[PDB]
Amino acid sequence: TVFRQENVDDYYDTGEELGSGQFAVVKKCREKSTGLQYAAKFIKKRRTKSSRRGVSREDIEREVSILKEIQHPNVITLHEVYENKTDVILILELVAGGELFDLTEEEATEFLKQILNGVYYLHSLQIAHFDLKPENIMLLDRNVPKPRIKIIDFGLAHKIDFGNEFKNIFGTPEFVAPEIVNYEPLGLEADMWSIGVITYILLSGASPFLGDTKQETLANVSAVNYEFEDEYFSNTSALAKDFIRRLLVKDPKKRMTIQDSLQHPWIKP
Ligand SMILES: O=C1c2ccccc2C(=O)c2c(O)c(O)cc(O)c21
Repeated sequence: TVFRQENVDDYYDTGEELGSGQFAVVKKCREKSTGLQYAAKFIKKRRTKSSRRGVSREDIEREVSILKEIQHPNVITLHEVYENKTDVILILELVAGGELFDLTEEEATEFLKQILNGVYYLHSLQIAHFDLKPENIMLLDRNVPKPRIKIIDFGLAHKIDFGNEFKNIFGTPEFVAPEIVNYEPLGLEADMWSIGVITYILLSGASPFLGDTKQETLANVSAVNYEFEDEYFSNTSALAKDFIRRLLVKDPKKRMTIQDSLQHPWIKP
C-alpha cells in the first residue's frame, strides 16, 4: 500500500526526540490544523532489495496494517502515515509518561492488569506482539491518579491466523520465549512467556534469565534456568509466584493463555 507523499513538515511541526528503535527515531510533533500532539516515528526504508540496513517494505506494511486494526485504551493508536524516499513516517498517539519501570503487589497488579487487558485485546484479534518488554510498556500520563499503560512498538507483531507462524522473529534475549530462541513455530503463547518475565522483574527488580552475555541469556531461556531468589521474593505472596511459574513454561501448550491469566486467583477480583 502507498501512503501520503506530501511533505510531513507541511502538516506537522516536530519537537523533542522521544526515543528510538533499530532503524527508527520517534519525535514529538504537533499537527498544524488541530494543534493536537502526536509522536512521529520515522522508519528508515531499505535502499535496495538485498540491503541489511533499513526495514523492508513488507515489514513496514505489516506494522502499519496491524496498527490500523487497533483501537483500545491500553494500546497505542495510529493517526496517519506519510512516506518519502527515505522514510515511512507513522503519526502515532503521543504517550508522554515514560516507561513503566522508570513495588507493592497491589501496585504491580494494577499495572499488570492493564497490560493483560491490552494483550487480551490483541490476542482476541489473533495479533501476537512478539516484542513485549518493559521499554515497550509506556505510561500515558504519569501525573494522573491512575496512570494508564499503553503497549507500544508493533514492529515485530504478526497476525496468527493459523495458530502459529514459522518465521525468524527475534526480539531481546532477556524477554523472548524458548520457541523464539530455538527458531520453532511461534504463536500467541510467546507473548504470555514475555508477560511472565515482565512480572518477575516487576516484583523483584531482577531479570530471571539474564546472563553475562547474550548467548548465556538465550541458553538460560531455552533451559528455563531461573529461580525465585529468597532475597528478592521474601514477602512476595505464593500466588504471585504461582502466576509467574505458570507463565514461564517451556512447552507453549502448557503455558497459561491470556484468558487463563485473567482468571488466575492472583489477578481475578
Ligand atoms: O521509543 C519510543 C517512544 C519513546 C518515548 C515515548 C513514546 C515512544 C513511542 O511511542 C514509541 C513507539 O510508539 C514505537 O513504535 C517505537 C518506539 O521506539 C517508541
